[PDB]
Amino acid sequence: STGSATTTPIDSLDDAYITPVQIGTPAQTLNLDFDTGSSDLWVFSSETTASEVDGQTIYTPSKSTTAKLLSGATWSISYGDGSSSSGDVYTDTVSVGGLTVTGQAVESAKKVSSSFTEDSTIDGLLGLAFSTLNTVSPTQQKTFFDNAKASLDSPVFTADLGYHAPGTYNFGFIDTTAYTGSITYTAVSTKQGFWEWTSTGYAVGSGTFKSTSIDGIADTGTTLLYLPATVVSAYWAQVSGAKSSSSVGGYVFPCSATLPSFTFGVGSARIVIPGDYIDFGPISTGSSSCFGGIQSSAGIGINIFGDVALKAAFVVFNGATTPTLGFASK
Repeated sequence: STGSATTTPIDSLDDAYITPVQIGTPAQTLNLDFDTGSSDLWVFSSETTASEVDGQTIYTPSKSTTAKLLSGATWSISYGDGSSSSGDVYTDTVSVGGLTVTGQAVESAKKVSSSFTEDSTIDGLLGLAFSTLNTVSPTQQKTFFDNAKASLDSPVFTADLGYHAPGTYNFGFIDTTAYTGSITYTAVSTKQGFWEWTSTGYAVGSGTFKSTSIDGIADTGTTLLYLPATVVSAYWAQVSGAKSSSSVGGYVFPCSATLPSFTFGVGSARIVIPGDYIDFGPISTGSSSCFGGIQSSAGIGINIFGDVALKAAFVVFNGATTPTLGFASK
């Protein structure tokens, strides 16, 4: 089997991407944030504290003839950006782009933190990291991908995120028309539950490539590119007027600037992030100070190849017995 679904930016800055997902019988379609940095499939639901729902589409398990409450199971998750959610668990039928899993754990939110409430466009998350990170207790549950894997033509899914445009998540096959040149594969550590890999270095604009190992995770659920302070300093040094602002919470730059590109290494291959991808617009409405899309990972504790990086590539998440990551230009 295979599946193929279109993923769409939630706003004009590509702050996140939503992908339609069918849950239950008859189908209830929710727009979920596919997140290769976590492993819970959770949804706004009929059980969510009413004051914490503001425009989201909810899953109502009582209206699904295939929904079954998973007795005694609960979940609770906290994300790197400080957001959180919790609730109970059903199993139900879940389909993505034509690909169907029966008995998928669907984590129904009773509580969500303010940032989820405030984002009416995201109805929940669909985790695609490794199932070892799944928070369901007392019996940990598997991800959609994990459940689908054995049925797939090939045990892979791919992320093809667009810049200010729709893109695609494919399951079970590699669309050879979706990228240019070849796919370079690179080793993955699953030790922390992430799609963790080591970049071979970077360049800023037309500058020479610096060979240096940068360990980080491929994380579709993180907006920005978080890299070591040395790297980030070298990037923003090429932007006139750029500075790190503690009050704003990262590097800012004059909105009139033309940003240089940023290149990262995948083995001997190179992925080029155009400068425009690194512009996240005015820090506040009407400001001529703009927020940078490359930020320091110091005090995150891990480097994160988020959407800013991944949307410059066609990315293969290879779930073979020994997982690997593939990157191609496009």
